[PDB]
Amino acid sequence: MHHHHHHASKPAPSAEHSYAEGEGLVKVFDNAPAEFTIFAVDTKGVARTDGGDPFEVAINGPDGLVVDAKVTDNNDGTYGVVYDAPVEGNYNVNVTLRGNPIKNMPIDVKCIEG
Repeated sequence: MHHHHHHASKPAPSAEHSYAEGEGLVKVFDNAPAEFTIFAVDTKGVARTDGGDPFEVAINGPDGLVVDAKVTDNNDGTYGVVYDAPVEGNYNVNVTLRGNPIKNMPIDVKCIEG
């Protein structure tokens, strides 16, 4: 298994070295919850070799719709995220890594009340 906890220390994810992808960064709905994936590297260019780094996918919708998209480790150097949209409108997404910011953010994603 490539992703494994060998030892009691961990390298850190980085701004050049974490990037995310899928349906939950294109289109999101009411009764269809949406999903996408965090693709993390510390620095060593190969995927992250062990899990449970801390992340945040904190998002604003129109006015009062302050949301965070829930993160779960896949155990392979990636993370599934999920979130859902009450509204015809737009979500505004910011990701963060041990509560420290990164490149290419915030970004935007169409919400529809399906």
